[PDB]
Amino acid sequence: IVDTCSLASPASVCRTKHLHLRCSVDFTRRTLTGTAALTVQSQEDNLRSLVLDTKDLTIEKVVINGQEVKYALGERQSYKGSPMEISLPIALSKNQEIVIEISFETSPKSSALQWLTPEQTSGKEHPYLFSQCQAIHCRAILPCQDTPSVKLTYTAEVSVPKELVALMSAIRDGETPDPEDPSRKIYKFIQKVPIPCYLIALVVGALESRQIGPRTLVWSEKEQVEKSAYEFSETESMLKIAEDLGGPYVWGQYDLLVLPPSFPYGGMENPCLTFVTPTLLAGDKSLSNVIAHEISHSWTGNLVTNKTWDHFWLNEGHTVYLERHICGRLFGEKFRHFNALGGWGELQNSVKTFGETHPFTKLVVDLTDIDPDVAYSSVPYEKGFALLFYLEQLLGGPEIFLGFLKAYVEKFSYKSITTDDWKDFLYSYFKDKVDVLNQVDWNAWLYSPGLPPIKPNYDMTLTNACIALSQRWITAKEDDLNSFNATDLKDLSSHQLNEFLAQTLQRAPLPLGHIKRMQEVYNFNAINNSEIRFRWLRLCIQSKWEDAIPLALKMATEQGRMKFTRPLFKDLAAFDKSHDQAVRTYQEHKASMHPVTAMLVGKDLKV
Ligand SMILES: O=C(CCCCCCC(=O)Nc1ccccc1)NO
Ligand SMILES: [Yb+3]
Ligand SMILES: [Zn+2]
Repeated sequence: IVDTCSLASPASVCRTKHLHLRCSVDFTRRTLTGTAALTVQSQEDNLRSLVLDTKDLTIEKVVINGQEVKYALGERQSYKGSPMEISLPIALSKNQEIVIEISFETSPKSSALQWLTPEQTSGKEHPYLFSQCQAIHCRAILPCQDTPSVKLTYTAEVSVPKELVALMSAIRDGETPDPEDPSRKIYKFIQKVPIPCYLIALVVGALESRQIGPRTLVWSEKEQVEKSAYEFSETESMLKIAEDLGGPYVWGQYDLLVLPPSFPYGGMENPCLTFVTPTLLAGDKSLSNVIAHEISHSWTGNLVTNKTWDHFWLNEGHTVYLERHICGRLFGEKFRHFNALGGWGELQNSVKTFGETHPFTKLVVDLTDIDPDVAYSSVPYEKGFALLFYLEQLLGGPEIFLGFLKAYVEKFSYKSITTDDWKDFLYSYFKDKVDVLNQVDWNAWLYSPGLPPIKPNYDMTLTNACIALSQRWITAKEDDLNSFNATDLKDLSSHQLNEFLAQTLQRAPLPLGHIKRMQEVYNFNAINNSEIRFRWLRLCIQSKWEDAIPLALKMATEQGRMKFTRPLFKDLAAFDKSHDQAVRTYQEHKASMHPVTAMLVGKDLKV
């Protein structure tokens, strides 16, 4: 097994056991500067050198046993960064540990980091910094074996301007004034559970907290605290359900941090401190499945981890499966099936977008010479989910398959694993149903592009109204438009309204007159729920409604969740009326965008 996204020595040569990070966040220079002390364990006899990943890091020196040592940085390999070879001063025997202290500074263009000016924040007085290391951005913060095949504990001391707060994916372990600079405070952290380095995270800004459960604080700027506390109030109930499904929660606290709007993902499962988009702040808790997802990664991802990124689906697909059980326990089995079926629709979309023979539609993907951020899609989520839901149905239902899931989490806790590890364990657990498992077309599900070979069975109860209303609109002629009215929506939940629009969007464009009628009778322009507004605006732009141009440009730029920003820019570029403005808008905003989002939007727009 080779990690084709990492240039570091593999785990078979040496393993990092601990990181102690001492750093200072310099907002004037947009640099993090300090020392990364790696405790490294040789796995070989006579070990005399090793290699770490880095990306846009300036290295000042490397210290082992109190003396500077030789090191060299290799040529940059695009998104992978530059390998750093370190010459050890004394050859190591197998299992010997040493500490390697590297003094480094980050680049302002670090792909792991977004540096925000005061104007870019809610409070407008103070700047803000946040990280996003998954998949392979930790190397752009500090030198490391930047591979999920290696798990380490960490401690950290972070010096920041004294008016600001630092938080990490770790337990808070104190704060004191910085003795080197009384304008600063050092915040300390400890992560005692071994983690892959993609789970290292840092935020610095003017943060406040509010308790919302026995093991949960919400953190955000002051302006968002009250709304966030309400929106995420189900979090303890979800954690309790998740513990029933997965076993004990091992991480101590489960805090939430609500980022500024350019955070690129819905959420990120950083241990102890899940990061979430403010786009979840719908006002009615309706987008709480994202919280259930991130919670679920406390087991599937954070405890049992993909050994390399080719096996991402292990992390995401199992998380989606647990996510959907939490939501089904809370809101009912009919809702689990509704969400499940919605997920298949998203998979349909992704397969159509890439093409049915595209490599990135395989469940296990080969990332040789592929930047994960470019290949990122709904495929691992939803083809993964569909496999597990198909297995659930084959093997005797949800209670049975949940016994497997708990057993799997137990078996592989604290480890990093491959698809074949998972498959082997599935066969071991279900050894009395091997004949059933042998009906599965493993090669097609795991290794073939396109839609899966079999579609699961779904309860249609909550979906039927959505499909019926979509079909009414699609089949309407001009003389049927008058028949639509606001009462059509009266028995539909926000989730159903979303699914009505996703179903309709799958047949877009519709006639411009239909779309104008839809606004006249349903007033979708008034809905601030981000998922609904996203699909509505896509529907309007694809249907060539010029009045939607400013609305779509506004949503694309006022937040930066890539789920929303990328397809809105792409749709606006594809509409001749908005094309030039879309490209100008991107060009104007690009320097102030998150670095990954900026990259991908530029690729999408061919800029
Ligand atoms: O699932 C999420 C949202 C995505 C968070 C970022 C994932 C980045 C990543 O690991 N990308 C990737 C990995 C493998 C293959 C392709 C992309 N939160 O839990
Ligand atoms: Yb030896
Ligand atoms: Zn996830």
